[PDB]
Amino acid sequence: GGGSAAGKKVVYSTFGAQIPFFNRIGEGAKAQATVRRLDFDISTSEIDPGKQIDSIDNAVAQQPDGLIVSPIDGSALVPTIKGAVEDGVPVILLADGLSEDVGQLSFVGSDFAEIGRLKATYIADRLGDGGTVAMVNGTRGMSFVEEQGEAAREVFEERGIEIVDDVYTKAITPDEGLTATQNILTRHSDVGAIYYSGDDGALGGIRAIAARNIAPGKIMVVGTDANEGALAAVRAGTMALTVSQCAYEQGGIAIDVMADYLETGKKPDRRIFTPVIEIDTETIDRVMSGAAWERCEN
Repeated sequence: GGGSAAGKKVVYSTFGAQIPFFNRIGEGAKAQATVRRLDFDISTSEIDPGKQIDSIDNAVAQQPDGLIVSPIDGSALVPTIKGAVEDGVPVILLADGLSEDVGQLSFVGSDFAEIGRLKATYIADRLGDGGTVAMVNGTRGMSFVEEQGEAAREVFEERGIEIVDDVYTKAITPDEGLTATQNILTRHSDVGAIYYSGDDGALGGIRAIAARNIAPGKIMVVGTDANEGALAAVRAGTMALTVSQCAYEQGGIAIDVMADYLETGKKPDRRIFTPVIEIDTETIDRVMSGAAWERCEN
């Protein structure tokens, strides 16, 4: 060979200075970029599609050897990222994808269908004999929501678990979770489990359950993100399961993919599913002191 990634200029275009998940991806990418000896910048735009587009358009005009993008919106960004590709910049999509294939080198990020099956299986293994489930989904049509949800419905079918309410909400927020859950419980107060697209939804659900004076853990609540409130709820027994999408590892993997391509010219797999880790009341402390957890979140 004799090729090298050392010195190559790569840029990561992300958004949301305040969002913990993207902050953590930036950190894992930064750390690995140092290891691979890249000239590496992160550009972080305002939470707005138009702003991310200028930021990308702009990075493309500095002729980087590679571009990594976590896209704020999967369809509005298509023309721009397609533009970067046709301009010969290898592009990796990171954590979230686009609405159509634009010739990216790869899409690195979680398998949202796998997240759904893990959650649904957890509930299926644990539910009493006539036990039933409700689903509190986030925004209708969002890939994160829909892909995990269809995977979960398939598990519930296959395991014989009746879904008594299957609702979509405005977004994944505690307030949205709380309202949806309180309505569900007025209609189906004996539900055995409630699936939430995301943790903040679930954190709202937990408050709804408690307001009804239902005992903690009598209804199994499952979410995704492994955020700090979720980890505490799982530890306390008020939530049963959450799932980490391993933001820190995602960032490292994207850098490794790009640096290996810049070094060898060999094309990577165009879809690279990144590790996810389930955290439940029984396993959380063991899991979290392990090496896989440290690679996953640092």
